[PDB]
Amino acid sequence: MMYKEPFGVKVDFETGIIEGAKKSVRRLSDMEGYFVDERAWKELVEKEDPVVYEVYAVEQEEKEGDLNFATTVLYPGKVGKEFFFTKGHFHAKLDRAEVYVALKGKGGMLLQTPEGDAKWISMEPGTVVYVPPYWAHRTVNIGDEPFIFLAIYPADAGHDYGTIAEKGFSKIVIEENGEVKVVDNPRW
Amino acid sequence: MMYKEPFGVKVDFETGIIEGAKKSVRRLSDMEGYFVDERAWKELVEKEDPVVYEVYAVEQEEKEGDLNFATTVLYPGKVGKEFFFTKGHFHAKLDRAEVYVALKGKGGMLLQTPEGDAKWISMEPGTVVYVPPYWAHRTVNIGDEPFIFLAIYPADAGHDYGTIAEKGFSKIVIEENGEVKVVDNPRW
Ligand SMILES: O=C(NO)[C@@H](O)[C@H](O)[C@H](O)COP(=O)(O)O
Ligand SMILES: O=C(NO)[C@@H](O)[C@H](O)[C@H](O)COP(=O)(O)O
Ligand SMILES: [Zn+2]
Ligand SMILES: [Zn+2]
Repeated sequence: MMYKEPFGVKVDFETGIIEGAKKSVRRLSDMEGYFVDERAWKELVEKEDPVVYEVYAVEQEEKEGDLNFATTVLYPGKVGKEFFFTKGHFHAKLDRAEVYVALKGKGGMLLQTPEGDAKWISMEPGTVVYVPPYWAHRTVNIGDEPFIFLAIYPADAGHDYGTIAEKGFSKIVIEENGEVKVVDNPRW
Repeated sequence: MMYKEPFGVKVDFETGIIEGAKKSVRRLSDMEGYFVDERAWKELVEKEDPVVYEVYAVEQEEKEGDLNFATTVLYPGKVGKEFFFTKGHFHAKLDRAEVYVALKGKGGMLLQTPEGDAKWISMEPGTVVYVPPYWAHRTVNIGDEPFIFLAIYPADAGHDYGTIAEKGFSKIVIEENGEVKVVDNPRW
């Protein structure tokens, strides 16, 4: 039988750039219906339309046992009080776990179950996050520099964005009274 | 609707230590039949018996789609001309892939197919190695300081050490004339 070729790729923990990877870019305009403050979103899109995050994904065929890996560069910023975040998703195969290795910056992960059980995990360089089966996950940049991390996930996990896209997470991550706060989403 | 708890753990990139992890120690005396120079192995065991490597593992139950992670501290040394290495294994579920992230030191990975064809991947801090389905894998420390890396692998992958314990890899990594060389294993 044919065996796939092993490879190494150098990843600058300062940039998150992977050569040979599929690069995807999310601007604020790619994120309509995601942030609580809709008027703040609209204004920011018209003034700047900032890049919220970039992903460098090295992806295999959707086979059991195989592994994908991707870095994310999550840029600093706010939409009103709400910190820049990733869209967030469940996996297409719900019971697929994931491992995150925080590389640069200050951020965290919001995770929630299909029942809306909600978890916040602080992330700083060296933080490894176990994302268990069934937990949807969004990363958040709570600092003023790029938040960079590596994600390793089953090649057959898939990305399920729909239910998060309409309903969001049960918690939001805001700056209020000079504090980073994880509070109940009002639109939830 | 029981779900497992998400968590974050600090991995120290300088030392490899994961506080709370399952720590494993492998001494040279636990590696009979692994190095070409058996007399050199015997002597180094009788006089010192160094730790060759340590593993800090965060493991889940053996379920499909779940993920384990572990750091290895592979200490610097030689047995005769042959650099210290990990025992090396195939996965019990052969088609399970793996992703390594090099954190500190100077090393590399020896990989081989069930047919004994071998590959070498140099690893320096920042190197991410994709270990494809079906490839056995051994890491080697080619420098004078600890070689430290993080591995992420399917939780149902398992470890099979059998044929490697008997026959090793078809290639060896040695120092010869002040130079690191990947050469054919004379035993093969
Ligand atoms: O969790 C991952 N992979 O499965 C990550 O690689 C995410 O896919 C990545 O950070 C981008 O975020 P969204 O996919 O939520 O837009
Ligand atoms: O590949 C891994 N996990 O599957 C690694 O975590 C290895 O198990 C670890 O580096 C120790 O090497 P041996 O298992 O060959 O002694
Ligand atoms: Zn995911
Ligand atoms: Zn392995």
